[PDB]
Amino acid sequence: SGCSTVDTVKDFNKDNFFTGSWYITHYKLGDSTLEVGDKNCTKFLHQKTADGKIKEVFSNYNPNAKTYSYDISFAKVSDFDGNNGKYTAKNVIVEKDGRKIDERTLQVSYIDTDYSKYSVVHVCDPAAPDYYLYAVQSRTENVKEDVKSKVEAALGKVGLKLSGLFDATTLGNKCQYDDETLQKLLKQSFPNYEK
Ligand SMILES: NCCc1c[nH]c2ccccc12
Repeated sequence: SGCSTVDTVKDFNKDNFFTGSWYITHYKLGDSTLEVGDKNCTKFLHQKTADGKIKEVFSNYNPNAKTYSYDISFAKVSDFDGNNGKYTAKNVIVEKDGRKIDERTLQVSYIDTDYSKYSVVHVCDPAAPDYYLYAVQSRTENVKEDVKSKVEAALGKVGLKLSGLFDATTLGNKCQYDDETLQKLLKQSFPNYEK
């Protein structure tokens, strides 16, 4: 039952983490074998402002269907678990123009990160525990060769191996990212969630 609890990064430096963008390079979604509809290229853009708001905008592109989906996580600094890389966010699935399609609560747990290259995350919805995500994330489109070992270890903690995830860098050539929508939605106002 429920979302798994996983150990997370101690002394999480929010300032150094929530800036710039991330590419999702590898991931396991749920228990069943992955269908092509859930094989995507995801890039996200995020920020922490002085008011203490954290905002994270995702572009998810499915090469098989050649379609995009977008979602946004909203959180506040006081939603974090002390000094650890663990927090709850309201995540809103939205149209390109920001119109709300659906919303959910996501418990986020950062297993590890070096801030400037890679992070390893577990994301889960308490209302839909069957939807859980283990993700490898990079500051570049591919994982830097010199941190592969660090990523492998992090996945070790949670009973996983890289070759055990879907490698999104296999989509590779067909991958694309809606950078302009990312930038636009990040700056756009959402008074219903930014409160
Ligand atoms: N965009 C919804 C799932 C997701 C992927 N990576 C994340 C990092 C933090 C929060 C959610 C996520």
